[PDB]
Amino acid sequence: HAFVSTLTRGDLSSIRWVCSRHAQPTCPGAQLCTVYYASLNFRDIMLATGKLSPDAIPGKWTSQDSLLGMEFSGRDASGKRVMGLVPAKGLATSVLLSPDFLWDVPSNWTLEEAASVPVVYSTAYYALVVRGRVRPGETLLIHSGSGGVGQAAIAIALSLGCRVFTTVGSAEKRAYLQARFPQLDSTSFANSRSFEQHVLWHTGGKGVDLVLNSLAEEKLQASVRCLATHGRFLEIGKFDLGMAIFLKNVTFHGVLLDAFFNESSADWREVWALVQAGIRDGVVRPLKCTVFHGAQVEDAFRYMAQGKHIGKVVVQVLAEEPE
Amino acid sequence: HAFVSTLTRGDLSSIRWVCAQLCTVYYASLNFRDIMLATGKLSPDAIPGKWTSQDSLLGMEFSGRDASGKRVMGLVPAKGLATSVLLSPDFLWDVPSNWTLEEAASVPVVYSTAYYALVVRGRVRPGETLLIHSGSGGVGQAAIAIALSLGCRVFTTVGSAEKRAYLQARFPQLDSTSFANSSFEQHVLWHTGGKGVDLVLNSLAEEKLQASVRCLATHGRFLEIGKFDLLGMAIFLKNVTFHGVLLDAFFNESSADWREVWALVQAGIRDGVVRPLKCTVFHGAQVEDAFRYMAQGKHIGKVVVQVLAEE
Ligand SMILES: Oc1cc(Cl)ccc1Oc1ccc(Cl)cc1Cl
Ligand SMILES: [Cl-]
Ligand SMILES: [Cl-]
Ligand SMILES: [Cl-]
Ligand SMILES: [Cl-]
Ligand code: NA
Repeated sequence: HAFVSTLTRGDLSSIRWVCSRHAQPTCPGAQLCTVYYASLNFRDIMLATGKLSPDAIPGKWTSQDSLLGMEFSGRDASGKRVMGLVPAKGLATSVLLSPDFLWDVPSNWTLEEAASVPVVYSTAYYALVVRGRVRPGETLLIHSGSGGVGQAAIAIALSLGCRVFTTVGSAEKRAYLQARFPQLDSTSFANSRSFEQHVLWHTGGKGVDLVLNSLAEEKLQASVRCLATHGRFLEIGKFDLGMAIFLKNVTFHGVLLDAFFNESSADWREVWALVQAGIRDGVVRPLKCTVFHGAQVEDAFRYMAQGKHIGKVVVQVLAEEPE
Repeated sequence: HAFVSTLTRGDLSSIRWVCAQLCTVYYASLNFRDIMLATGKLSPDAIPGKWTSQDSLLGMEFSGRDASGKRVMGLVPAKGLATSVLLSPDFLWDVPSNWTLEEAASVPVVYSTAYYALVVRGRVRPGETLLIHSGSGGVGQAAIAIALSLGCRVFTTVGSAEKRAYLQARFPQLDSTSFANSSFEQHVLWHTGGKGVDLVLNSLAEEKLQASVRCLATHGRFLEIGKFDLLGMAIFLKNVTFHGVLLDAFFNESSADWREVWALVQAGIRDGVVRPLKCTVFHGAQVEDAFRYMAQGKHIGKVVVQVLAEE
């Protein structure tokens, strides 16, 4: 067994593979999977650079545990291709996890790209459907549309018949989204020319019903101004109060999946089912992947941290075998 | 027709009387917003709706009689502190026989607010637990009444022993464990088995947000009533939902949504859940005294201005 860990806490240059046989659990509640690809998420960057303490992550961890890695694709003990969510420790040669957090990988998918799906789509479905309760014909404002969760949210929003507005960091990102999502038109892109004025003008002065991730971009105040009454804010936890909030009867939803691995495990399969149905119906599409050899894991992190990429940064722990 | 107005904006000493369904106002209650307006801490431009510079917005609720003489109580978007109000019948309730008009004037705002916050927004369920800050406050008392009627366990913080004593006497269903600050987070955590509470009401007003999060259950909800005189990772890890609440929208763009709240209040009256607050009454001529006393915030229940004595 081997996992990725920073030698000295907070130093990304000290990152390396620590090597060392984990037993197969008999009980149906736990399962040992072989990791082929492990995706990087922003939290992994926060942990490795020391901006985030592992003591902050919920669960039962020891002082020697490395929590790097939140999602993977690979094979179960029987050799079936799977992808899954893990509370931590995804960046390893094998993962021990509950089968409740596994999905089968569609035959037309590569293992490589399947690794990009679990976190962003589980997060987007939980936020929009379970928490946001999106309804057809409602309007959404998705900040950072080309970002991982943004892309998932756009795909889900459009599938449920919702009208989508988004903000993006660049023309390239705008161009990418327009091509990936032909249902979008030029009016969908709110920050190409302020975004709140744009939204108001294309919502009959009424504003949008839901806003996703305004805090990450520091666009909350502006977002309230183009929010409809009884609007809902959806904000995914990132480890880094005007009167309008009350007059408009605004609701704020703080969102993270960590609880589903713990005290909220009884409510997880609702989210699991949403992802599964989305896969079946073609809504859930793998993101674009930039792949690094596991031996270049440090390079993957530094590349990820720059945040200039589109899609997912994936680490190849074990190359998928030829068919 | 006459209404209360500050002749000079922001000078409470200059306050005086100035000489859909039309109702005669017998009693007009004061709310903190009225104080904010009268003392100039709040601009009338901040209050939604179509008002003119000549309007006085003082007064949010009343009791009296409609045109046909039937005793009523109601919510108004503004202009409640007057000899008459013009309003949609959607914002009127019949006054029960056992109530005086005096005390009926204490009901509309706090119970409409409490029902909308706890039931419509909070979606409180039987067997869930609530932390109600400032339990002796108007909305707090309404919230406690509603929570107990729905089979919820109530925790509350109070400013003094008198307030506890009043609440304990007003609500015999409460016990010693209901009063969390006789630290509340430690008290709450111990009496919820470390699970925390499902709902918290008005932590911001009391400056108890951080501590309230610490004794909040996963998927817990914060309910916060707007006040014009106003983020750890736990917020996200616990999947917290925050509800900002005010009734103003119901008079305007959310009029279609109002009936649910109206019916909740009416039903609460029917089931005897809705009980009038204690009232401290001032004659209309001492309207200034009423404002200054209200501003002291030492009272328990409602401050009410008698515009016209009940026959
Ligand atoms: O004070 C808060 C308390 C909680 Cl539990 C959650 C969010 C809070 O602050 C907010 C409330 C509403 C909106 Cl739309 C945005 C923000 Cl940042
Ligand atoms: Cl993070
Ligand atoms: Cl599309
Ligand atoms: Cl005014
Ligand atoms: Cl009682
Ligand atoms: Na106020």
